Amino acid sequence: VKLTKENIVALLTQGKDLEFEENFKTFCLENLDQIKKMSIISCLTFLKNRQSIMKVIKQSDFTFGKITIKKTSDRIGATDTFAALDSLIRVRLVEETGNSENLNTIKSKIASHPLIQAYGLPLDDAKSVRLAIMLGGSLPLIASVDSFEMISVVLAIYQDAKYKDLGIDQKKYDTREALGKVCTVLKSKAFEMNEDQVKKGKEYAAILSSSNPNAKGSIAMEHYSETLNKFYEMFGVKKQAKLAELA
Amino acid sequence: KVKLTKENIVALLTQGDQNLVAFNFKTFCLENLDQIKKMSIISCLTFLKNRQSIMKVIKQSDFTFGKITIKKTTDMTFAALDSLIRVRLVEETGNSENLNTIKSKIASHPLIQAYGLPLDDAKSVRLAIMLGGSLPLIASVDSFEMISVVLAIYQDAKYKDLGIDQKKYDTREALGKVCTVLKSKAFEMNEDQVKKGKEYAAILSSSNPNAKGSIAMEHYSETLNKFYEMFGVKKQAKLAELA
Amino acid sequence: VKLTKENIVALLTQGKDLEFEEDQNLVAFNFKTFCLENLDQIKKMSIISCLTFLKNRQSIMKVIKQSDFTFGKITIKKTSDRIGATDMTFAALDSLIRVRLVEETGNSENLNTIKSKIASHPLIQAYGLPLDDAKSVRLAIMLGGSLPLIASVDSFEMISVVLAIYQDAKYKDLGIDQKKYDTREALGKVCTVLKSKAFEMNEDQVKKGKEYAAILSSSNPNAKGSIAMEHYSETLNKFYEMFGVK
Repeated sequence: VKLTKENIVALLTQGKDLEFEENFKTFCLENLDQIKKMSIISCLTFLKNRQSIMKVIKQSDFTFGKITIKKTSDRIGATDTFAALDSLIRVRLVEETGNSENLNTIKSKIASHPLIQAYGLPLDDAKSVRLAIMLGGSLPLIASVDSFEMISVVLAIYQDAKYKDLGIDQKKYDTREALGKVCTVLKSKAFEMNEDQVKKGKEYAAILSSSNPNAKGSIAMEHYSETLNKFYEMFGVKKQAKLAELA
Repeated sequence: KVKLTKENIVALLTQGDQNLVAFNFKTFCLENLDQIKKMSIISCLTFLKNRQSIMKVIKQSDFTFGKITIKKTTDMTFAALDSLIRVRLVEETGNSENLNTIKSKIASHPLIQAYGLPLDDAKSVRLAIMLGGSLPLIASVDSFEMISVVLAIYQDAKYKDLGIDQKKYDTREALGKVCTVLKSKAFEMNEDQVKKGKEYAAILSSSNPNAKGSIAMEHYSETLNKFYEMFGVKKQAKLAELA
Repeated sequence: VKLTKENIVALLTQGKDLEFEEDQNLVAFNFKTFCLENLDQIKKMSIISCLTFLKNRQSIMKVIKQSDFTFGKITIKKTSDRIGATDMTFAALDSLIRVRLVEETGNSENLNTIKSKIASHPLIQAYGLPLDDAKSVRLAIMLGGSLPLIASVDSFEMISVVLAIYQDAKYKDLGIDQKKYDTREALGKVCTVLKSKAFEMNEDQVKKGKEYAAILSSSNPNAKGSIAMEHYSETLNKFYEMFGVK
């Protein structure tokens, strides 16, 4: 039986039994080469200013070239998100890291990026710069492009594992949900994490562990520290005295 | 509504029902129970299975079937119809062949799979009928107080294992409503009622809820755990002292 | 190169290197600025409007899913009908309201009009807050507000951080759920906003803070409600035990 307006009336007023009836890799391979017309510095300008660029794009229907992104973020399809354009640039920026001249340009320009400093990410090798490009991106979209699986999950795991030091508001961004949506993507394209795939992942994870996040909250608390406890004391909570070095 | 007469209301010093709905859902039942006892068991299950798809079809047009007419686009009429369909279905779990066909049909339902609810005896199939239901309205019906409050507690306990998003469904708010409804009836949680709920609660604990999200978060378990180790996330802790 | 909209066509199209300028990092947030631009626009409507706005803020949080909502000039877009740009969804407007309400407590006409009306707020009763002086009434306006946003505004630093310390110290006696409001996170946020403006807690600012803190310790938080939950609470928790809670 078809799910129709005048069939719901039948289901509720009769005695007879009724039942009823029930991308990015494709978007990449087709728009991947329009992004290549941009400059590599222009790309990092986009990443650096993604928030303030998304500001002016989502006020009218924005057409650049022949490619159009509507005034709304209407239900995402196969010719329209704003985030699909962001993940495209990151993909193209990751490709340019095997280009030794451009790897030097990204490694130099992205050190002044905000997330790269906030994460305290050490930019040295080619793999660390890719991580810089991946920061603040839509990990489920990026993970659906080939070889972009391991970098997206290791970053998802890391974002979840140190989200307090990274200023990640779990109401604005559920990290475990994001990690979950990436594992669905990896399993959706039938991706096996063999030893060769796990080794590359361990490389990406070695760089993120060696990071020294500079954030942010628990550090600013300490500054104001010796007088915050003057108010904790007033409220019946005795904060521990913080230890001396050893030494 | 309207949007512009809510600023009138706040410019007016005025603010924007729970104790009544038990009494007003009892009215709804009395007038419409006959019409719902007239549809088939298979139809009643198809409503439950398809509830939201059914909801979006009606929603933007006025919809009349027999006596009831559900207005357009909070209206708690579709919730009352949904609840009374559930209440009829639960009452049919006394007839052993009705229970059979319900058990064999509701096992194909998503939420039953999602909750991982094991379905065997009649008490378990009733809770299968309850899943996803507007718990306050059903609590107002006699003999349903224990089953609605205990499920509301299970939905608050394992709220993440059941994929419940608190932005959409506040679990403790729901349980507070269910308790307010029960108190409105002066219902007593005597020891007999507590045990009736205990058998219910025992069945709910044997459930194996996967999140129909990505079980794949465990399909990649061993390796996902590998990376968690490196960042400082792992196994359990102490106490050594107590042995 | 300056951020227009066509310079973003030019950024996405023409292959020359481009970088942006005005607001040298194309500014992000600053509720302190948003405050300073909309204060007089909010002052041009009644105190009773803003107070009732605050009392019904839970009801209005449900409204912004039905439709948009405009207060003075300030429209909050519907939840997923449009995007999360500088909206900000409620938290900016809500906190802006309280700034205005605190901003009108210097004069005694409106000071005691607030006390008369905010004394009925269930949150003020939930905390068990006295209302004997003007600073207490200021704490009343702040209860349940976005403290990090309000702290950026000049001289709300002490009342924001003291209240944030209070909420974390006695979060169980306020019935605060850490799973939906990380009390320690919010305190860390307020200190973050405070340090970014290099604000100093001198002996004058700390003496102000202990006055607010004096008002707060002599409060009697009743973290219950209603009878229904409390009445069945004894039997209820024995079910919670079966699922393994606590």
